[PDB]
This record gives sequence, C-alpha cells and structure tokens, in this order.
Amino acid sequence: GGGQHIAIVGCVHGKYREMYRQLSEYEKSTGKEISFVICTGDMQTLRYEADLVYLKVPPKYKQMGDFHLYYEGKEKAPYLTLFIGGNHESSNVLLHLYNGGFVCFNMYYLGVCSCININGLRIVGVSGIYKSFDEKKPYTYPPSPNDVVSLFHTRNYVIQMLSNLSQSSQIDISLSHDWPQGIVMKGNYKQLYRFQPGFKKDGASLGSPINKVILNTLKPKYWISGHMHCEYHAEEGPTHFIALGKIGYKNAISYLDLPLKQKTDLEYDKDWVCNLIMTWPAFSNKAQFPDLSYSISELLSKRTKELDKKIIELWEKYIGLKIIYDSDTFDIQFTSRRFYIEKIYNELNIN
Ligand SMILES: [Mn+2]
Ligand SMILES: [Zn+2]
Repeated sequence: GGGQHIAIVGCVHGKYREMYRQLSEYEKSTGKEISFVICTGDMQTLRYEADLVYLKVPPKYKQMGDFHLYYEGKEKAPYLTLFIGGNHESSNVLLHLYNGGFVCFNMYYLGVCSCININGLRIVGVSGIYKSFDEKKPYTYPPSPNDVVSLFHTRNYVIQMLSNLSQSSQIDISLSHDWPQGIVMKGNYKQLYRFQPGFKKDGASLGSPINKVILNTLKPKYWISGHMHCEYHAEEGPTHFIALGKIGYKNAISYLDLPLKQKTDLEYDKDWVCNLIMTWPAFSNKAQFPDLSYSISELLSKRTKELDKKIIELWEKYIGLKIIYDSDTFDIQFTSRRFYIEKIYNELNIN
C-alpha cells in the first residue's frame, strides 16, 4: 500500500459547493487523490424549508445553505464525506439518525457518537457542543421545535459508550466539534490569544470537559476539532490535536497522509457494534433515551470475547458490516436500525 490522503475539514456552515470546489482544486494542483473527507460539523443538513425550525442560528442570518441541492440530487458529493454534528444543524434529521446514517449520496453521519472503520483505520466521532445544564438530559423523540436549543448539546453518556474502544487496538482518529477542554494550553496559546483575544478570558477551561475525558481515555493518534474558526495544533502525549477553521476562510481544510493499512470500504467497527447492542436496555424506549435508570457502564461490563463473536455474526447476518446507502426516509431508518439492535440483543438471551 502506498498511502491514503484524507481531507480534514472544520466547519461547513452550509457551504458544500465551495468545500468541494476547494477539494477538487487541491487534487488538480497536487495530483494527489483524496481517499475520503472528514468534517467536524456545522453541517446544516436541511432537506427543505420545513427543517429551518430545527436550526439554531439568529433569524437575521438563518439560511438553507447548499445541502438541499445534494439531498435533491442536483449536486453530487464527489468524495465520501464522513461527519459529526455541531451547533448549526438540522437537528431533527440528526436525531432520526442518532445511530448514524447517510443523509444523501456519499455523506455519512456518525450519529451522536460511534466508531467506524475505513482502509484499516478506526475513527471515533463525538457530536455537539458542551452545555453543562444539558449533559444529563435525555433525547425525546420524535423531535419537536422546542428542542432546537438543546438537541445539539453533547450528553455525558457518550463517555461511557466510547471509553472501552481502545482496549483491543488504538484509535487512529477521533473527531469532535468543540475542542477538548484544556488542550489550548498544549499549543502556542500566546499566538492564539493574539489572533483571538476573546479566548484569553476562558484560559484552560476553553472547550468541552466531555471531549477532554474521551481524549484522555482513548489517546488516539489524532484528534480533530472545529467550531472555533481558527487553526491550532497541540500535542498531548501520543495524540496530535488539530483544530480547523470554517469553509470560506483560511485553514478550513487540511490533509492527513497516512499509511494505507488495508483498502476496505466503510464498515461498522466491531467493538462499537458490541457496545451498541449491549446497551439496548438503556435505549429501549423510543420516545425518551437513554434511560439513565439503567447504568451504561454496567451494561458494557457484561461483554466477553465469546459473546462479542456472537454479536458480530448476528450483525453480519441482519445488517452487514459494510455501511451502505439506505433510501428510506430518516424516520423509517430510526425504526429499522433500532428494530435490528433490539432483535440482536434479545437473541443473546442475557439474563
Ligand atoms: Mn460550530
Ligand atoms: Zn463554525
């Protein structure tokens, strides 16, 4: 294998045509081939004007952006684009796809959180931004316009969902929207505070305590974030932290040149899939989840090598390890995926 060249993108804020133009011009002038694209959020995946109610942007600035052109098939994403949610989202769409999903051709949402595999890499995504008051709130479903202010705040439960994922092998890349709290102090923060003197106020507390815990636990080779509209680099132990800007502005896109360990299509990660199935009982009520009367970490402690093997066989049987486009509406996708999770969990016959 020669190498894979991965585009990493900060905030999109609805500017898809422009992003893809810049990516194409990069290929043209470098002769390099982009394998795939990863975006750190503000994806604004509004299908139609009805979704505007779920986008938290001041009314004077609120627009559709470009997404609907891709949803309708008038434009077509030229690269496989993997993304997480930020603070400017069609949040209803994302909640229907909380277990991940393609929003249109070549655009795959990682859900609230998940790990995926592509070309031998394991990639973790953590959606939203941090708000302390909401970190223990459940999601209520179906979405309603009242929830526009809260749907995009990162829940604490993602830490328990994700923390065992580096036990069998290291995570190559983790993605979040807001920065891991404290990582500002591990780069050229002085230089940063000249460009952005508003950040000085926050000092070491700038960013998400949830993304901090995850970074600490998984210690990925790379952690990528956006949201702040500036470039930044920091080293935290074995983790290279990279923060990226916003499309239309400088340093919105960068590129990772990584070994091509294997060439494989996009797949569900086996460890993640075991975690997803083993936590079904906390996610049993479609109208309100998770149910924190259950303990997620208690649910996960029941995993064994032998039982994980069974989970994967059933997942392979009903869903398949390859992540593939689904043309059902997102509400139907919510039902279908949760149907198979539940069915697989129940076949395990766990006491
Ligand atoms: Mn943002
Ligand atoms: Zn942004």
